[PDB]
Amino acid sequence: MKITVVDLGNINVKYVGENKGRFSSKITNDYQSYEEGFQRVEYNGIKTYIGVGELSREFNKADRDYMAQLLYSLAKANTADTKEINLTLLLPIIQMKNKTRLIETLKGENFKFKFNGIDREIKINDLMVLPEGYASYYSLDIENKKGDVCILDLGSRTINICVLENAKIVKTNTIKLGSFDFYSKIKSLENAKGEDYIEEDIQRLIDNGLIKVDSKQYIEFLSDILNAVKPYVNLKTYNTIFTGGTSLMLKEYIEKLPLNKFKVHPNALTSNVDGAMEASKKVWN
Amino acid sequence: MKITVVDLGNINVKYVGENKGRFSSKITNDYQSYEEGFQRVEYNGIKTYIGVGELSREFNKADRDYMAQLLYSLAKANTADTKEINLTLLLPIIQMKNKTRLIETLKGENFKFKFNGIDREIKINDLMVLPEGYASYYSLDIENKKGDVCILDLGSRTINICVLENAKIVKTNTIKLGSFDFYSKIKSLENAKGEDYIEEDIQRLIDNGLIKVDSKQYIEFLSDILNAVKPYVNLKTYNTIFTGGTSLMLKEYIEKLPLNKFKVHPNALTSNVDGAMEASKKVWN
Amino acid sequence: MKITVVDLGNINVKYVGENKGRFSSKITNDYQSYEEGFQRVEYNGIKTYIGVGELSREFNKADRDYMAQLLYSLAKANTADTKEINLTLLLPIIQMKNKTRLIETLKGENFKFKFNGIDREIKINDLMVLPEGYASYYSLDIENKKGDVCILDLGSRTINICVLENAKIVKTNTIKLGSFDFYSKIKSLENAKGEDYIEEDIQRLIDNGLIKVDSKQYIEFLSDILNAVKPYVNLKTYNTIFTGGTSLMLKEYIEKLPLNKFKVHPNALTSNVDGAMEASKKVWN
Amino acid sequence: MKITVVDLGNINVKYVGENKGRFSSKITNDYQSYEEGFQRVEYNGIKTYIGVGELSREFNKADRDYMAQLLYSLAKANTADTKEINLTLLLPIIQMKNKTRLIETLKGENFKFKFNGIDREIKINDLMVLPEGYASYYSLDIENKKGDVCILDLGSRTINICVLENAKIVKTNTIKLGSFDFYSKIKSLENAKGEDYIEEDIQRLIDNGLIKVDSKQYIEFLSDILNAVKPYVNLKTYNTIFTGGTSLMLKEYIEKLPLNKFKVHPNALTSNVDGAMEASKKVWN
Amino acid sequence: MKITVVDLGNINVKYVGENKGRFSSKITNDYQSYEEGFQRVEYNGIKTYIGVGELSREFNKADRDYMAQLLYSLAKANTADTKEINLTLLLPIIQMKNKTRLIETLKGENFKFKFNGIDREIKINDLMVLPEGYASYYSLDIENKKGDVCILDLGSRTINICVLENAKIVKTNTIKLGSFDFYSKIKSLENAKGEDYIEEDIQRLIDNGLIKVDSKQYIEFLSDILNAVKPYVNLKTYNTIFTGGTSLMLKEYIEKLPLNKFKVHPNALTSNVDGAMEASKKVWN
Ligand SMILES: Nc1nc2c(ncn2[C@@H]2O[C@H](COP(=O)(O)OP(=O)(O)OP(=O)(O)O)[C@@H](O)[C@H]2O)c(=O)[nH]1
Ligand SMILES: Nc1nc2c(ncn2[C@@H]2O[C@H](COP(=O)(O)OP(=O)(O)OP(=O)(O)O)[C@@H](O)[C@H]2O)c(=O)[nH]1
Ligand SMILES: Nc1nc2c(ncn2[C@@H]2O[C@H](COP(=O)(O)OP(=O)(O)OP(=O)(O)O)[C@@H](O)[C@H]2O)c(=O)[nH]1
Ligand SMILES: Nc1nc2c(ncn2[C@@H]2O[C@H](COP(=O)(O)OP(=O)(O)OP(=O)(O)O)[C@@H](O)[C@H]2O)c(=O)[nH]1
Ligand SMILES: Nc1nc2c(ncn2[C@@H]2O[C@H](COP(=O)(O)OP(=O)(O)OP(=O)(O)O)[C@@H](O)[C@H]2O)c(=O)[nH]1
Repeated sequence: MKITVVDLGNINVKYVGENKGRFSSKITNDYQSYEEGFQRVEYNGIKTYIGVGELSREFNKADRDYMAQLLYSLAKANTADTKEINLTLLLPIIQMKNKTRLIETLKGENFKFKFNGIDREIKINDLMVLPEGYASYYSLDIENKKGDVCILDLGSRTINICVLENAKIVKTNTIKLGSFDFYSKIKSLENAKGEDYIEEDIQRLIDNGLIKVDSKQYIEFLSDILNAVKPYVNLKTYNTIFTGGTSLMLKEYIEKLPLNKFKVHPNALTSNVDGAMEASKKVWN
Repeated sequence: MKITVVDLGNINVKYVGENKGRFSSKITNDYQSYEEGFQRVEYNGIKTYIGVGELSREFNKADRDYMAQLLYSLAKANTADTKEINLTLLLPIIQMKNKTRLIETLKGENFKFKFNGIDREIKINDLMVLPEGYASYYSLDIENKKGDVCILDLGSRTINICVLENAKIVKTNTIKLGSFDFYSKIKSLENAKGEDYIEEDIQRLIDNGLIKVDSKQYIEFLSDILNAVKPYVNLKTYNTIFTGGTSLMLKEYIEKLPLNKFKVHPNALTSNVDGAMEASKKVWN
Repeated sequence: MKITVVDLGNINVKYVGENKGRFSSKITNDYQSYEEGFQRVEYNGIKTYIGVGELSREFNKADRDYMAQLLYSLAKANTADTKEINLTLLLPIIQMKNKTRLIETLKGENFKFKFNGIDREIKINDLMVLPEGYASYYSLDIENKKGDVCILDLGSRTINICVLENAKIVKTNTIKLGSFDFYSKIKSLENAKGEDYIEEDIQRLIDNGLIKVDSKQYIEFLSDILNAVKPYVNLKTYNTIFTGGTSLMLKEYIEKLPLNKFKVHPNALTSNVDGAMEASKKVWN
Repeated sequence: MKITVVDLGNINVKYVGENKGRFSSKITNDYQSYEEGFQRVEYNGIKTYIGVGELSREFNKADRDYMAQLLYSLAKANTADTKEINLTLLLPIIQMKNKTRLIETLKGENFKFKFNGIDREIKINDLMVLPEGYASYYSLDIENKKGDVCILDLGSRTINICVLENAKIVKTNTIKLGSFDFYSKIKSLENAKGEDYIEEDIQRLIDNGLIKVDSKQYIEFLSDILNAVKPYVNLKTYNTIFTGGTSLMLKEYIEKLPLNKFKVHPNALTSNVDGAMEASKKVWN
Repeated sequence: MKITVVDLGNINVKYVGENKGRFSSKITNDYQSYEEGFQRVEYNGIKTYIGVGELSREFNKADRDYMAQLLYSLAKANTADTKEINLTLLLPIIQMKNKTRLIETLKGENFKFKFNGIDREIKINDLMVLPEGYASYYSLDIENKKGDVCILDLGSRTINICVLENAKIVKTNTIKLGSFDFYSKIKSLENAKGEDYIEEDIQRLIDNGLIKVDSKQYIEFLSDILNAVKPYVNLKTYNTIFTGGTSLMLKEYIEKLPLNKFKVHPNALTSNVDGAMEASKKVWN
């Protein structure tokens, strides 16, 4: 019956199933006093509280206590009393160097937890994993897949690039770059003011406008990434579909690019799962 | 029907219900001669007289004979012949490590007393507890909750800090510091004069002016607390709402701070209960 | 209509009503020959003669045949043909451990007597009792009650201490010490001369100067009492109002004290009743 | 040469030196007629008679005319013609807030008296003070000090608690509770019979059996104290050595407790001084 | 002249200088009555008592009142009248994110204190800081540094890992894991018995044997940590030198491991400072 996609993302984690949505990738298993005021889950001796704590730009998100979080995300797309579901997962392209163990450490198994006191264990019917960013391919319609295209997922730490022909990949790339390197470059001198701010809290302070950043620096980042991608791809060729949340940093300037064929996908951040679902049906149905 | 908040505070206890107000947290069950000249209550073998005696900076205010006092406070916000009320209580953030027992030692139970000869037992409809200092959150209007803020309760022994985003907490802290450590630092040398005075009676002697204290020492305390809070919070960020009575020590200098967005809440001392009441309705109504 | 205060004092008893004054607390129901030359009253089989006899420093002045005396005192403040009056009484702080019975043994009752042949019984409208020494509080004006003060009744056997804030008590104490312990300490060696004199007749012999006492011994007593009171009160704080007759032993040296704010109340001996009357009106009016 | 411990206790005072023993803590300097029939001592204008009078549950036993008594106790452990001895004293844990003055008001000084006409002044070689209740520690043998223990002095007004590891303290506590609060709770209704009896004379009437008390009320007191001590100590841990005279109220039920390791020390009342003596040697020898 | 290493450790703090040793990291500036019975120091308004109180697993040990403690530790390795010494300090690897301020808040400065009344201020000649755990490197002899090795400091909250080639680091890691997570996992169900015990007091109760723990659970913890470390290091490679006190939890099973080359360093707990001293000489000499 039931199908689910959980995408682990860069800044957020992502659930779609009986319910849809996402939430922050931040994790705390560090100090904890007010159990009742925070989302919480305990499993196999790991007690974690969801959407707050430490994130520290680390690799191995698929091994460092994300389990709880992942389970939580599945509970988000699922009901509070679920026991069996079929699983589509995703990981960024490069990180797939860790697929195997994960799969057999999860495949068709049941896992416990305490979350918020609901405290139930859930079995999974089957796991099938896709490259994060790539799955947007299937969300594409033949309106552009009939021609060569470029799935271009601007994630906050990353840019994942899938250069595709009609009904097939042509090339792939991924460079750990994105809005964080911009935040850090901006902080290299804005924090040198004598101010205590970081790339982690920066986006909030621009959201409220307590501090602001020049647009031409956004343009500098755009130019840098364009220069980086030139050797592999001719962006004018391979009509480019921008996905991920970092595309929403810059849609305003991306639309201003001199390129011939491109577009920031509506709900660009969530498009990849939208295609991962075409794939999900193609397996289960 | 009826709702009540009793906040146990640092120096005072706090009642709001059929009646509103507060009174000193001082307790005597030590010598007692003139029963008629003091507020008095006896319950379960504990005879206590209200607003005078020993306070001694002790933890466990929620276990050391405060019962009588607490009951008294409820009688203050209530009529003299009450028998059933619904209870919202509060405790400082850290002290919640003692919630559980208290709740089930009180939940939906009836308790006796002798107070001043009125000598009635009263049932409670339900208890629901909030972190003291945090509840000011709800007293906030969207005029500032729409932006990230910092509930900053300067209590006499404590500073409780709740760093909040729009409609949610971001971080929390609490350091047992306040006007008492200032009194003690001042007494470390002013009492070294060869004078018999203490942090307990000091505030009275400055109220009458029998002895006075330099303002720059208030500024030293302000600088010390600001240095203490720096690692967690950027005070310029998270527009700071000062609450509690110790904020009334220093409003005159707090307004002089170089911060961008801040304010000493009107009735800052009582704001936390004012929000605890938004919460009270959100449960009962 | 009518109000009366009878204060039982240490050495004297005290009447104010239709008439004002006081007289010695000495009692004789021991030998009696010349009925006509002494004040006399018989009631309920107790025949007593007023202002002479035995006093012997005994407690329970409110149970040992003072009745006659008390009645006499009421007759002093009253007319010789009185039948109904409203009663304010007073007892020293500690002695209130005996209030209850007295009250209901007197409340709203009529009592007979023979005094000097006038031999009438009188009803009392109501009794209301105050701590002797404390009532001086009400005789105070806002000129000093606006600040923290100390009602300090030096009675001959006692020092009663009421430490007050604005419009309320802060602490209380009472130590059975006074000019008698000075007389006894002086007699411990002056009577050791081989001389037949006692603390009872001593004050007369210094009044006529037949024997005299060094002032520095008065100062020794002052220093001793000051050392005794130190743990409870900072005399420089709580502006001290001296009351009672033993304050008139030492006014000359009390004015010489190094204290910041103090005063021997004019008519210090009678001030306590002067305030007991503010209280009397506050009940009856 | 000579060593002495005088322990001031709750109900009794305690002397060990050239002689050993104890006697009641009751004091009278109030009326006195038959000098010859009572133990008596006069010093510095204070005339007192030993083991009878007023006790009134008051703090400051180390300032309120105990001097005479204390001297008497030293005379008890000493000969009738002593002039120089070395002093170990003790006070309850909390009361040590008064150490300093006492020490320098006594240290290496000579003090007079009249006692019973022996009327000699005695010098003291040195004072060294220990927490009453704690000194039982040293009376312990390595048979249990090798393991963590709990010196548990049940004094009549108090329970003093010293939680110790091997050769060191771990925690301490003291709550003014004991057999008096039981007497008062029992009197709250047994005296409400319409009977004239008090906690002061109660123990005698149960000693002669003129009135008796249910054992289950002893058990109620035991349960109350056990509930009180739970937050600090796990009684099963820290093998508990009961000391003081109130432990002799209940040894019969203490032995019935479900605890794993505990014992009422033989001569439990006097054990603390027995250890204070190990300490005494460790100073003098 | 003089050199000192103070290592702040996980459970203890560590001093070597004119004197050597360590003591508990526990801190109390909370209630304090018996000043004389506890180690004590006051500096800049902070009064602290050493080796007892609150520890609460908190970060920022290098900012939360450890100053006093740190000073105390220096006094431990130093004489009681020291005024100038050269400083080598250490902090855990991760915590170095706080180096800078500490250094310049201490570098070449003089600091006061009251400790136990010795109450002297001491200057420091220079500070130089090393990663705790890493310094064991220098304590190594060429007998194993000639080959690739792994400094493996099992601290109670932590495992610090320094993977080294000949005369140089190859990689580093640190995971906040250790005997505490074992205590907490054991308490998750052993305290669920209905028993009042915690990870803080657990080790004592196993030291005295009042409660005991299965060895296979130690083996479970060992297996968990080994699984955790696999991605970074091949333990068979990089001959592993176990250091810290948590290595002394398990030496008995560590020796049983199937590894080819490893050893629990003699005085494993103190080895890191032993190498920090090779470094100390390499600076000063
Ligand atoms: N301006 C704007 N930025 C957004 C929005 N949603 C997400 N983002 C940005 O997305 C960035 C986070 O990384 P992403 O670009 O989303 O990369 P990702 O792999 O999709 O990571 P996930 O968000 O977890 O799916 C942050 O810089 C966000 O500010 C949005 O609605 N508006
Ligand atoms: N100057 C001034 N200080 C006040 C006033 N009201 C309360 N305070 C101060 O408040 C301090 C007591 O602790 P609080 O700051 O009130 O902390 P709290 O947790 O709110 O404790 P509670 O007063 O019981 O609610 C004392 O130092 C008081 O002087 C006021 O109206 N004026
Ligand atoms: N020198 C002097 N002493 C007075 C005078 N009036 C009363 N006394 C003293 O008062 C002492 C008696 O005890 P009080 O001090 O009056 O104590 P009290 O509780 O007020 O007792 P009462 O006199 O009955 O009201 C005696 O030592 C008197 O000498 C006075 O006018 N001059
Ligand atoms: N049943 C019984 N009770 C005793 C005995 N000796 C002392 N007590 C009790 O001890 C209580 C008095 O207080 P304690 O428990 O002795 O406390 P303390 O601090 O040791 O006071 P001291 O007796 O002066 O040393 C009273 O309730 C006595 O009844 C005894 O031999 N038998
Ligand atoms: N069994 C045993 N354990 C020890 C010994 N010494 C220290 N420990 C353990 O060490 C642990 C505390 O943390 P450590 O492993 O020492 O970590 P650390 O960073 O070295 O902290 P410090 O002890 O302060 O140096 C506790 O679990 C102790 O039981 C010992 O001699 N025997």
